Amino acid sequence: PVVKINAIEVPAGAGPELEKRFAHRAHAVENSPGFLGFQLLRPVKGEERYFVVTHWESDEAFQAWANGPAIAAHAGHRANPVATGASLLEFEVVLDVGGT
Amino acid sequence: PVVKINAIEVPAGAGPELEKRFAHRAHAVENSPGFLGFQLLRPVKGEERYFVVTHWESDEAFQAWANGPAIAAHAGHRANPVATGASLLEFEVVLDVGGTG
Ligand code: HEM
Ligand code: HEM
Ligand SMILES: [C-]#N
Ligand SMILES: [C-]#N
Repeated sequence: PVVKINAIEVPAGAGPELEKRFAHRAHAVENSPGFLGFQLLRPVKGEERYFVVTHWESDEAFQAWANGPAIAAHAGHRANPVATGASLLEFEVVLDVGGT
Repeated sequence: PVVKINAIEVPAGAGPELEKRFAHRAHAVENSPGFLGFQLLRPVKGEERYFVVTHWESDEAFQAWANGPAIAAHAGHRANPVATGASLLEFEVVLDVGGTG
């Protein structure tokens, strides 16, 4: 599996609004082939960006989503997005261990 | 829940050895109170650091682990650690949503 993190930059104090929008649009990625889920992570220390941690069965499944479905998923709402920037951080899962 | 990511810097070519050592000690933190699990993430694009993504029921549970058990968990092995640096990135989980798979 792979992990693709969108690290989002938002103005100071814009956090609550960003979170609000994600919550409202939490289910935009439903039904996507190869999608394993995502977390929205609020920064507390060591980072100032929100991490949108998305999980996929393969890089192929992610690239398929990015090439259309993601664009549709981000369309159709309130103008003026909150983010001032974003960086895509891409990983392969080496280990995945549960807490026993 | 909270997420604590240890972002590890390793020399070129040091990847496999780091991964090896994590695999060997993967189950040292397994029964820690409040520990929900972890992933070791190998960078492919946009980052050069390994991300060690650890999940905890609370900041309190993580802090208890760090103040002793974590030190114990990292002790007693190869006299030459691989990493050249590390930064702890700390988050609160706002949303956690499942998928198709
Ligand atoms: C994993 C790869 C992803 C990429 C590369 C990506 C891309 C982006 C980018 C560039 C932005 C800033 C510009 C904009 O707001 O349109 C953004 C914001 C946003 N994205 Fe994503 N996204 C990803 C995942 C997700 C997922 C999984 C969701 C929701 C389930 C999501 C929902 C949102 C929302 C709600 C915003 C803020 C929109 C606003 O401020 O009005 N994104 N995304
Ligand atoms: C937020 C959680 C964690 C923090 C702050 C942390 C701290 C550190 C630091 C500072 C290093 C670099 C110095 C060293 O090699 O000892 C390191 C490396 C390492 N950590 Fe962690 N750690 C965390 C989670 C974990 C977990 C969950 C595991 C295993 C299940 C783990 C296993 C290892 C291993 C195998 C190394 C490399 C040791 C070597 O190269 O010889 N760490 N950790
Ligand atoms: C979505 N970021
Ligand atoms: C462990 N980092």
